[PDB]
Amino acid sequence: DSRAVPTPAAWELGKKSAELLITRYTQDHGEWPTSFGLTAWGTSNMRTGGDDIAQALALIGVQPVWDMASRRVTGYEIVPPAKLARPRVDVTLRISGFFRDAFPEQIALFDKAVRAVGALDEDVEDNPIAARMKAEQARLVAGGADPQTAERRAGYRVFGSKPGAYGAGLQALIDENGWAGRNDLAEAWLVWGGYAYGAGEEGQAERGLLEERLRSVQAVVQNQDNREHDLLDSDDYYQFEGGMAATVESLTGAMPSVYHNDHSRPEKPVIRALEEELSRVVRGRAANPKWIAGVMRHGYKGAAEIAATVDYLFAFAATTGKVGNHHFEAVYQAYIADRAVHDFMAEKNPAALAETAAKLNEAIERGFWTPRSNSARFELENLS
Ligand SMILES: C/C1=C2N=C(/C=C3\N/C(=C(/C)C4=N[C@@](C)([C@@H]5N=C1[C@](C)(CCC(=O)O)[C@H]5CC(=O)O)[C@@](C)(CC(N)=O)[C@@H]4CCC(=O)O)[C@@](C)(CC(N)=O)[C@@H]3CCC(=O)O)C(C)(C)[C@@H]/2CCC(=O)O
Repeated sequence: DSRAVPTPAAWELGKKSAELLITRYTQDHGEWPTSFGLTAWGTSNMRTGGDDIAQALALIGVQPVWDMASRRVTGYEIVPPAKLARPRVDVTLRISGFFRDAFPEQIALFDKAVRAVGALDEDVEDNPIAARMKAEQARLVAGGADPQTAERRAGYRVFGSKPGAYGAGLQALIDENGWAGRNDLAEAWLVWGGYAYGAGEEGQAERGLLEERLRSVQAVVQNQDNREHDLLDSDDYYQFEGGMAATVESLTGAMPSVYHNDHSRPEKPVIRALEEELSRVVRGRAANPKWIAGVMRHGYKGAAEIAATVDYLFAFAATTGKVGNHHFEAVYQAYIADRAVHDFMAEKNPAALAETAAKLNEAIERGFWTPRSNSARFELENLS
C-alpha cells in the first residue's frame, strides 16, 4: 500500500542512516555538511517501505505523521531546532522513472516539507536550505520574476527524467565509447535528468535549476537495501551515482565525496565511501576465488559475469575516479594472468575475453590503471 510509505520501520532506518552519514561526513571533512545529493529508486523503496524518503526527510529535519490506527501517512511535522543536535542538511533528489510512477504522493510530501523548512527563520549555520532558497528567490526577483514563480523555482529539490521516460540517458554514449571527458557524460546526464517534480508539478524542464543544485552538493549518496546485486553486477549504479558525481565535478571542478550505504540489515545500517564498497565487492565477490570457482561452472553466462564486472569497474573509474590501481590489478591477475581462468574464457565465450582485455587496455590508456610491468600491456593488446 503506497499510502503507508514511509513506514515506522523505514523511518527508524532512515533516521539512523542520516545521523551515521553526517557523523561520517564530519569525520572525513572536519565540518558539518550543508548539501547532499540522493538517488532514489522504485523497487528499493517498495522493499523497505521507503528508506530513501525517510533518510531525505530526516536529513532536512522533518518527520512523517501517521494515523495511529491505519498507519497511512497523513502528513509531516517539522522537527524544531530544540530537537536537533546537528544542523539541517540540504537534499537534492534524483529519482528514477519507476520511482516517479510509483511514489508521486511521496514526492509531493518531500517537496512540501522542504519548502516548509526553506521558509523558517533559523540561522544560516543551522538551516542552509532556508538560506539558499531565500537568496536564490531574492536573485530571481531582482532580475524581474513574479515572486510566486521565484518561490517555485528556488524551491525544487526533486529531479528526474522527463514524463514517460526512464533511465539515466548515458547508455547510448558510454557503450559506444565516444566521449572526450567527464564533461560529455555530465552534459548528457544533465540533459536527461533535468526535469523538476513538485506538489502540483508534473515534470517541468529546469536544467538550469538542477545545475544550481548540483553546484552546492558536497557528497553524493546512494542506499542499497539487498545483497543480491552489487554495484559491479549492473550498469545502473554507475549511471545514477557515478553520473551525479561526475556532473558535480564538471560543474565545480572538484569531485564530491560519494557514499554507498548498506541498508541490508535495517537495525544496523552501515555508511561506506564508494572506494570502500568497491573494495568490499572485489574482496568478497569479483576477485573471490570461491566466487570465481562458481562461475567457471556456468560456462557462457558465467564468463559474461566476468566481462561485465570489468565493464562496470571501468565505468566507475571514468565517472568518479574512485577506483584505484589495486582494483584493476586484482581483476587482471585473477582473470587474465590466471591461465586457468583465461583458458576457461577462450573456450566458453571468446567474445567476453576480448571485451575484457579491451576495457583493461583502455584503463591503461586513460590512466585508470598503471600496471605492474609493461609485460601486462603487450599481452592485453596481443590478446585483442
Ligand atoms: C535500477 C534498475 C534496475 N533494473 C534492473 C535490471 C533489469 N531491468 C530491466 C529493464 C529492461 C528495465 N530496467 C528499468 C526498470 C530500469 N532499471 C533500473 C532503473 C534505473 C530504476 C528502477 C527502479 O526505480 O527501481 C530503471 C529506469 C528508471 O526507472 O528510470 C527500465 C525502465 C529501463 C529503461 N526502460 O530504460 C526497464 C524496464 C522496461 C519495461 O519492462 O517496461 C531488465 C528486465 C532487463 C535488462 N537486463 O535490462 C532487468 C531485470 C533484472 C535482471 O536481469 O537481473 C536491476 C534489477 C539490475 C536494477 C535494480 C533494481 C533493484 O534494485 O531491485
